[PDB]
Amino acid sequence: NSTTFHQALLDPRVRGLYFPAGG
Repeated sequence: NSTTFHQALLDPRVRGLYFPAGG
């Protein structure tokens, strides 16, 4: 699961602070 990865972008739910919907 790429979600179990991104969990941790700096910590297990840094994820939600960090997918800007405009790449």
